[PDB]
Amino acid sequence: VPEPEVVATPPADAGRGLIRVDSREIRHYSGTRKEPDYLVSRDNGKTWEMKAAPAGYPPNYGGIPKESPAIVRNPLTREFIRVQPIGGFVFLSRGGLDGKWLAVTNDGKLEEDWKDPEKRKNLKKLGGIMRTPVFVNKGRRVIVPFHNMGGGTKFHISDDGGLTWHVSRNGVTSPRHEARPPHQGVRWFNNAVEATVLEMKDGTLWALARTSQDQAWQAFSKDYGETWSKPEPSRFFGTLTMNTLGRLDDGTIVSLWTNTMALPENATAGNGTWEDVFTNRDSHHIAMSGDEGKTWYGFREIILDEHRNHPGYATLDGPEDRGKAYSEMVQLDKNRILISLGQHKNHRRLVIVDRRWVGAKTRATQTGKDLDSQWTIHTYIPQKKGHCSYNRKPSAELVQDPSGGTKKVLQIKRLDDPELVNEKSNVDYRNGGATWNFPNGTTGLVKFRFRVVDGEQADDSGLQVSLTDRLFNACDSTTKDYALFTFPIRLKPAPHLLLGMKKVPFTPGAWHEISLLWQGGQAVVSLDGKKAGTLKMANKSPNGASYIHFISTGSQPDAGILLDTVNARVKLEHHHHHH
Ligand SMILES: [Cl-]
Ligand SMILES: [Cl-]
Ligand SMILES: [Cl-]
Ligand SMILES: [Cl-]
Ligand SMILES: [Cl-]
Ligand SMILES: [Cl-]
Ligand SMILES: [Cl-]
Ligand SMILES: [Cl-]
Ligand code: NI
Repeated sequence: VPEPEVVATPPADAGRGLIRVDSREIRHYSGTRKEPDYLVSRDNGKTWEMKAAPAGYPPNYGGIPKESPAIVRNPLTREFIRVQPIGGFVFLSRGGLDGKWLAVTNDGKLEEDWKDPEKRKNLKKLGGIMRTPVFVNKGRRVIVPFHNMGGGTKFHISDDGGLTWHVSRNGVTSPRHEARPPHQGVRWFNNAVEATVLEMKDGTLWALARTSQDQAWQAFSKDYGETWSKPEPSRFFGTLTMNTLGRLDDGTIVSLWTNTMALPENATAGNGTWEDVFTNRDSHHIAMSGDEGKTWYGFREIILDEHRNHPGYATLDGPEDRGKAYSEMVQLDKNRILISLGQHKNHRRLVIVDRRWVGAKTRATQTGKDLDSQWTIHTYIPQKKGHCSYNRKPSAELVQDPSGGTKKVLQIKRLDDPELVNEKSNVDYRNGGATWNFPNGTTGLVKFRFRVVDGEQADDSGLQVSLTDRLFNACDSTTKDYALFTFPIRLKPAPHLLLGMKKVPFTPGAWHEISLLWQGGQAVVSLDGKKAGTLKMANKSPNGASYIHFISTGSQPDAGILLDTVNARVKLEHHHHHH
């Protein structure tokens, strides 16, 4: 079934401003400080061009250049409410997007003459950084998540379509990060910020928020957002990146997020006041649920960042956030969803995704054919660039298959590259590696094909092979510490698999296939079609395995290994009562 298709670049960072006008027209508004404009599609999301908004559509009095205001349709009136990411006013439409707009006053009236700066002084100003207005309780209430970076998320609530407002009694919070190993310092503290909210079929609200932890945190409301439960970790991995929840016409829930694990903090990292560097925003993922979140499927990469391997990744526009974080979605038909995602004009995209692809149970790859589109292989030059970035290099390269043919295969080794080391930071990204996504499974079978490079190897040369539940950097040697299953291929004294205690030898100068068949807390490992050993689960997962990760283990420059094919098949383990 159709792979994700890039169709355009939105005129603002993703997360706000994407709105369906009618069955064929979809718009994405902008944060422009000049005359308002939007990107528009008149063929239900296929093709796009820029267009000026009419003079009755208000300028961005608040907000910022890189982000659109949020624009949300009131399901009862079919008019719209607009709020900014930060600052500005509350506008309500009369006659749709190209109709008359009115601004909400502090006393709960409507101002037609909002172009008058004096009259703008008695307009309602909702505080905090805001995300997306959401209509709940059969359209009778609208709530807007807002946060303070240190204080957490609460909700602006209106029961009269946006004329008058109050604040929730509480909201969502999440704990500070602790600099335990392998961290050498503290992650930027964000207290459950940038929430997305979904109304469940029974009326409960689910809030999912960005944190300093390894995963998003969540809380629930039984009173349409007045009060919220004690916050807890969610199942959606990711740190200092953003979540979006939505619902399709048939009731299926969609979760969009950046399913990554950042590199551990380095010795230069602070105490939570400010971040160091982002090493975790070069992907976006999708999962779906047909049973109000009791079970999930997919956890598929929508896209990898095209610039991820580039030594000039941050070189231009140093202060501006970039990558594939943030998203907003609009259903296009029964099977297809339009997603705006990412940050920075060179990185943000509009992508169409098919739910039947989300529900697929197999995937296969060959490094030489598929590196650019499907493989994460970047390492970082650990020298801070711009506000919070690192420039990159590919950590592995393609070489000729020594067997002959046209096949190109990926050489994964310990690099000799001083640019990948920072002694003061106390980090060393010279171990090359590679990681690849597949549909999530609590049970499955993954096979890969590898060969020892005919060259000098160090005493600890080899490959650590891990099944994981999010995308770990190619150069992250700590992946094995978070892995669901992990084991080393060791090259010295002679080549062998270490499967706990058991050494399983294999020949140099030849291709070998390894299989990993996992189910529950065990994986059976096979070598060239013969059972070789068993691995105990190293870490539990709320979801299952959706990545395989391969990283070199050598501590001195070496020749390493070659990686050819990978394939995966996972199974549905259906709900039943025999437990
Ligand atoms: Cl303002
Ligand atoms: Cl505004
Ligand atoms: Cl409020
Ligand atoms: Cl302790
Ligand atoms: Cl849930
Ligand atoms: Cl590339
Ligand atoms: Cl550079
Ligand atoms: Cl910034
Ligand atoms: Ni910053």
